[PDB]
Amino acid sequence: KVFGRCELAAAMKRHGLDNYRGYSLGNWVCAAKFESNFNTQATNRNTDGSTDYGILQINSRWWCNDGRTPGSRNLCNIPCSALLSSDITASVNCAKKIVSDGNGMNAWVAWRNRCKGTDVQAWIRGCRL
Ligand code: NA
Repeated sequence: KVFGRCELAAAMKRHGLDNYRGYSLGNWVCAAKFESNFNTQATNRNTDGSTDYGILQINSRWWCNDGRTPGSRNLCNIPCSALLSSDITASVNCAKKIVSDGNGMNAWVAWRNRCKGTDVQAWIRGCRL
């Protein structure tokens, strides 16, 4: 599913992500636009052989099992394919674990390079929240 901007904000808000670990909703919507374009089905391969899955491009070296990333962990205890659902629950739940891990949202490269330090409240402007 390809979300609209406000539709995804609302979804993220309902799943408790606004101000999770001190990260406002705009930061999460901005991260999702630059990671996936707001596509749940987005997959990207990494040079190391791991793969990033879903709206928030979560990586199978640490976080999910895809059966084809040797030696990897599965901290979120989910198949990577479940990160591709139209229902974002599993992605949000796993992203709460990731941002908790010590580096905050800097775990998402496109957040650090394209969202950090910018006016991220623009990403939720206009929305009925
Ligand atoms: Na894995």
